[PDB]
Amino acid sequence: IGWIEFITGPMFAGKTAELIRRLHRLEYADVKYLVFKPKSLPSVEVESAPEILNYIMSNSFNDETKVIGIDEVQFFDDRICEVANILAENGFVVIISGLDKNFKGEPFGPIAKLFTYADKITKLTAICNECGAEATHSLRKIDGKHADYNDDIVKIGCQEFYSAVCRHHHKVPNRPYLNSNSEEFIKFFKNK
Amino acid sequence: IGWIEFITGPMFAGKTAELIRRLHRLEYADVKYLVFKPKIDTRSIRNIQSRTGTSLPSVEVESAPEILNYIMSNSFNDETKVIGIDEVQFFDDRICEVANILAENGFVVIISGLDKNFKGEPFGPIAKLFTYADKITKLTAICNECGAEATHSLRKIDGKHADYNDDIVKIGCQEFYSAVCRHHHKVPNRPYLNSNSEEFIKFFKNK
Amino acid sequence: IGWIEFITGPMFAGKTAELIRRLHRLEYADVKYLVFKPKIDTRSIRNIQSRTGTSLPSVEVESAPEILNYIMSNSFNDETKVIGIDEVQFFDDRICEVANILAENGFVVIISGLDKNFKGEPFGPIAKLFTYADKITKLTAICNECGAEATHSLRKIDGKHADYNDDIVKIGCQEFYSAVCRHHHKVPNRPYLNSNSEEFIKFFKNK
Amino acid sequence: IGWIEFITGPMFAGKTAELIRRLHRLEYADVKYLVFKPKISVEVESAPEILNYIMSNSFNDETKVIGIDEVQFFDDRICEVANILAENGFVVIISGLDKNFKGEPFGPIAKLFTYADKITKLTAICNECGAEATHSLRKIDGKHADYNDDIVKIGCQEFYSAVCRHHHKVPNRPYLNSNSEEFIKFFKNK
Ligand SMILES: Cc1cn([C@H]2C[C@H](O)[C@@H](COP(=O)(O)OP(=O)(O)OP(=O)(O)O)O2)c(=O)[nH]c1=O
Ligand SMILES: Cc1cn([C@H]2C[C@H](O)[C@@H](COP(=O)(O)OP(=O)(O)OP(=O)(O)O)O2)c(=O)[nH]c1=O
Ligand SMILES: Cc1cn([C@H]2C[C@H](O)[C@@H](COP(=O)(O)OP(=O)(O)OP(=O)(O)O)O2)c(=O)[nH]c1=O
Ligand SMILES: Cc1cn([C@H]2C[C@H](O)[C@@H](COP(=O)(O)OP(=O)(O)OP(=O)(O)O)O2)c(=O)[nH]c1=O
Ligand SMILES: [Mg+2]
Ligand SMILES: [Mg+2]
Ligand SMILES: [Zn+2]
Ligand SMILES: [Zn+2]
Ligand SMILES: [Zn+2]
Ligand SMILES: [Zn+2]
Repeated sequence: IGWIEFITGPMFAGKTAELIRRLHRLEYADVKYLVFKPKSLPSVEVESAPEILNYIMSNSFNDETKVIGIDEVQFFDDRICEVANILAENGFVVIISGLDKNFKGEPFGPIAKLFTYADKITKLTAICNECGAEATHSLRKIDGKHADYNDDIVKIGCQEFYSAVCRHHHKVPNRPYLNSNSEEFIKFFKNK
Repeated sequence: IGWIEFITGPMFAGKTAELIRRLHRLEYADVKYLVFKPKIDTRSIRNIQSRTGTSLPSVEVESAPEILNYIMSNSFNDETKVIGIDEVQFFDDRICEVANILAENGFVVIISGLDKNFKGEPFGPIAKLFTYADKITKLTAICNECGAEATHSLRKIDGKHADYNDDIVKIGCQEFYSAVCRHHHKVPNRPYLNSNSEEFIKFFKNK
Repeated sequence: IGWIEFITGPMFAGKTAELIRRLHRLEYADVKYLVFKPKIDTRSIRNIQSRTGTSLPSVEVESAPEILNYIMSNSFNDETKVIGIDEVQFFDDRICEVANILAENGFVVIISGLDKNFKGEPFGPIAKLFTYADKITKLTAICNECGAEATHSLRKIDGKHADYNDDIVKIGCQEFYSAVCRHHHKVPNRPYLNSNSEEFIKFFKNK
Repeated sequence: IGWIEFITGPMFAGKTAELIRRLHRLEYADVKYLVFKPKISVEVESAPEILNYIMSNSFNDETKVIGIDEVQFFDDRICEVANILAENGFVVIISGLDKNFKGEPFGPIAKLFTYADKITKLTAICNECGAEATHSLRKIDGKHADYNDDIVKIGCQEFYSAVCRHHHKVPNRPYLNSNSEEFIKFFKNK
């Protein structure tokens, strides 16, 4: 057997809740699982992706374990993909949870590759703080102002800094354009 | 706008957890909701609960129409956008009309309940709800016997499977019930309403 | 193994295209399938046709049990793993037991059909099928009026909305039928089975 | 409004058929659409030409929906194009392979998953065991094409089949984690 399930979406979408839901199902059938977290739900804390494999090799590991949970994958590096693929190759079901976007609206750490490797994708939505539509993005605010493109990706926090928004209501001051004709197109279309 | 979302599946699937998850989302955007529950026993219950941690307030109601009465009453918050209805299986067919009407009048209605009774047949009014729901989420549990995705609730009294003709309604948890796949759902004395069905099962046991 | 997949939605949603798509997949792995169709729908004769891609042959059958008879007959290829059934809404309740039995005996059964009749009510036996289906795909069309996701089929005779009491079965296409959202589905003389429904609709029209 | 829908999966999964089905729906409501395709529908040499075409006189102003088929052959510039399209009121429906023969992200598609509002990952049927197939497998003379072979190679059943995870095998697959091969050994022990 063996496969990867990916639970994702912006902040305030209930990712962790959904992970917990899926894990709680296993208990009624007495199926053992183990959850990892990068350095509340109960979980082994870990410094880097490879340490997961070492822990499973260690004496701490219960041999009956069928399922491996990984929460907040966005804080790992690319090494997590190979770890998750290998675990799935060797009969483990791996359920993974994390943000798909950083505050810029860009792929958060290694998650982009994870979508490719996941057998099952669940992209959850939050509710837009501005208009109430389905929210796909996390927005960061610093004293009421939309955070700048060049600010730090990693910044731990809650509603003090962050809200969930739709596409339309996600704005990043000073976002660059990689395609020469992009700004031209936006101009062209503001003409109506 | 206005629509119906249906969360369903067997027992031990996390239906209530999923309902709570969707309603919790609304709070971070300050969007108001109201949850209803059919009155099952004598206990007054005022929260639905997910073992995920969260609990949300619920109004108890003795029939589907009372939901509309409550929304017309003074207790109703005008800002309410979303109506949650848990354990719909215990309502009668009147719940469909209620839910449709709510959706027609701009409410988002999120509905949770069992699709099957212990016989593996449509539980109360839920069959029609599938039709009316804009969005269907059929969750699974884990089969107690083989670990496959479970689609069925199985009832056992003193270790023996429930007979087909037992009472549909019987409140309880793992002392009576488990979740199972199709293959591991067996109901002693299951009828066949097709004259050729038994014949076909015979024919196929031959190989 | 064995399971039921249900493809559903209003008219103009691409249900038959999606059924065909799933069966086409099986051919690249050389997995055999067999497709059934009720007789009343005279739009395609002994084949299943999307207004696209291609079409593929199907056996015509008047009632559900005939499906099992055919599988027991000499005409049946023993290699067949998958049974497709299109336009289920025209069968009666016996189709559910047939589909359950097929899944119990190792067949994958892929089923397509309308969830609503023109009244916006459960079409024939489909309501129970939602319960028995392991997997549900409710597809949408595009609303003829507003371009929203369409969930309903609207029937019109000479531009006039069909009355609630008209005949359920009426074969045809865009001459009679369109796809609409909830808000744009209107049926003259729709009854209310709940004593407080019309009261609620009045109360809410007040704002 | 504006959003991205992404249809993906291995070869033989019906991706194009599903794209076509979604496009057909629009015709019954008279909603106009336009489809693009890369130079291996309007044919195009690179992602930005899409935007240029929409700016040109060839473009019908009533167009609400933009279809993009086999995105895997575009470069990363396609993401920015698709995002920009969605920000300016277009519904963009995108179809392509998620994996190259290696079982690794095909061209730009990995970013697309992140940007798509809606993801539909289709499966094919494993040519080997009949399970859900998630991978495209390449064989020449019945041999599993080596990890180091060319990514781009046009063709059909002559070279390619659809397989589940277990039946996807790449000779000489590297391991970027120092403890990987160790772990695979450890578990071979049972
Ligand atoms: C968007 C963003 C979030 N973060 C941080 C802030 C939070 O501490 C953390 C988000 O944790 P999450 O669990 O993803 O946030 P959440 O609890 O609202 O989501 P859920 O309920 O669905 O589980 O990541 C960054 O560091 N940088 C960023 O750009
Ligand atoms: C299957 C079945 C259940 N019941 C009762 C037993 C329980 O009291 C109730 C089931 O409640 P549920 O909330 O569906 O059970 P659950 O908490 O395990 O489900 P979930 O986690 O997915 O939310 O219905 C019957 O009365 N008759 C039946 O045939
Ligand atoms: C709504 C309705 C339809 N019909 C008939 C009209 C058509 O013959 C048939 C609908 O068949 P469908 O195949 O469901 O219509 P369609 O071809 O547009 O479906 P799709 O594109 O999604 O594959 O049902 C009734 O007899 N009574 C009704 O109330
Ligand atoms: C896996 C793989 C495919 N290809 C090529 C071979 C094919 O010509 C093309 C894939 O065919 P497609 O037409 O993109 O997909 P498909 O038609 O087989 O399946 P569907 O019906 O779902 O649309 O891409 C590569 O060039 N490199 C690769 O690594
Ligand atoms: Mg519950
Ligand atoms: Mg059809
Ligand atoms: Zn918004
Ligand atoms: Zn089982
Ligand atoms: Zn409409
Ligand atoms: Zn396989």
